[PDB]
Amino acid sequence: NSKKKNQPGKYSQLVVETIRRLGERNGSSLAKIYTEAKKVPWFDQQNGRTYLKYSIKALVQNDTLLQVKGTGANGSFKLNRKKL
DNA sequence: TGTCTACCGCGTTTTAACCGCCACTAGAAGCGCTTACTAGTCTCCAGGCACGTGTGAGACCGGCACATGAAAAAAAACCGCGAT
Ligand SMILES: [Ca+2]
Ligand SMILES: [Ca+2]
Ligand SMILES: [Ca+2]
Ligand SMILES: [Ca+2]
Ligand SMILES: [Ca+2]
Ligand SMILES: [Ca+2]
Ligand SMILES: [K+]
Repeated sequence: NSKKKNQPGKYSQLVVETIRRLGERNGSSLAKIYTEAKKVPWFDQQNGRTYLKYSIKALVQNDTLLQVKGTGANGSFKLNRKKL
């Protein structure tokens, strides 16, 4: 209601598309998504880890994605919503 | 066997090692003189040794308490096997 949806960025979409792709039973990690997200040809190496860090911070706040536990450094996130 | 990236090789730009020199002087090192300190010698005697003896520390053993590994079995969870 009164909302006009965003269009999440090219890195913010990778978080969703990699977390759905190799969807762990519990908590897909920033380091794992980083490990294989960087095989993508358009990914820029020096900074892209920072962009997946920016993405998940917002993506968790959006009720788009949800994180289960801490582990190493609050680094385990599952895609919250599958619609009813 | 498979995946990821830390290492290697290389060309380019930067840095400071190197060399040869000169100027300055701290301090290494030699030398003569003097005495404090050590070796050496003698005499003496007590510290530390070989020897002997006892008794309590420790080794040994049996009985028990207790820690913990491994099995069997009960409870979670997870890893697929193939469906609209
Ligand atoms: Ca001197
Ligand atoms: Ca004595
Ligand atoms: Ca003795
Ligand atoms: Ca006695
Ligand atoms: Ca005694
Ligand atoms: Ca006694
Ligand atoms: K002297």
